[PDB]
Amino acid sequence: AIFTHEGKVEGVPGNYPLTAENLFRIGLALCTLWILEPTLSIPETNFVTLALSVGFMNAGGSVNVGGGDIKLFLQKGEIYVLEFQPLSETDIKKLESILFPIPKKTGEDIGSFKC
Amino acid sequence: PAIFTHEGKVEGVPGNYPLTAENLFRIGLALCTLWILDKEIEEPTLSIPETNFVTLALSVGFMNAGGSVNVGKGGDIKLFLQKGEIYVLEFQPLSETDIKKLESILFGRAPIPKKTGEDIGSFKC
Repeated sequence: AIFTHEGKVEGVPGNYPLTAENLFRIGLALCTLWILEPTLSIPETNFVTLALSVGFMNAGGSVNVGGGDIKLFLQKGEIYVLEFQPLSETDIKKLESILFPIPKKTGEDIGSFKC
Repeated sequence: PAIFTHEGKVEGVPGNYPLTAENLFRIGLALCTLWILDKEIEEPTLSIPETNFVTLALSVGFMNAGGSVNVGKGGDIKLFLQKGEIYVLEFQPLSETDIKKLESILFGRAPIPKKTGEDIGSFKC
């Protein structure tokens, strides 16, 4: 599954649910969930946070590292454990319904990224 | 089966093929793969000029194949980007024979191997 019962998305970077494709869609849906521009704050730049960022931007949201509408907490250990704030069990259900064709923006409608 | 213009560049509207997130991911994956296999550089590096949807989508693919990226300069391969309505991507060093090799990988039905875990590259702002 994408989200644990505790409400987190975890795994080994590169393996589902942390594939570039799925992380990209998680990001698309997160921005969409907030629109239906939004801003995501990530703690660091790595494969996982960046794949999530590209999707968030593709949907018209902007991301920064240092904090906006949604903030990502990440703990890198045996596995990666991601937590979004704020995201209730309701937000998570809304998300799950979107992920399971999420529209995308193009050209200048695409969000930005700031280191 | 090609994306490079007769001028040795890739052009398009961000979000529209060949500049979709999916395709850019694949371009990044293929570029890194080309450097590891053809140039025999085990951990190639890509330098991007700035951070936006196109350069980052490209970076994710590059890292997924085992390469590392930095914003600035110094890498084995460096990206030159012209923005605007139609983005224009140029890589250096990328010869015409390199472009053919790259496209062969991009349009090939053969899967482009992906690395995982500790083997995925890093990103430096």
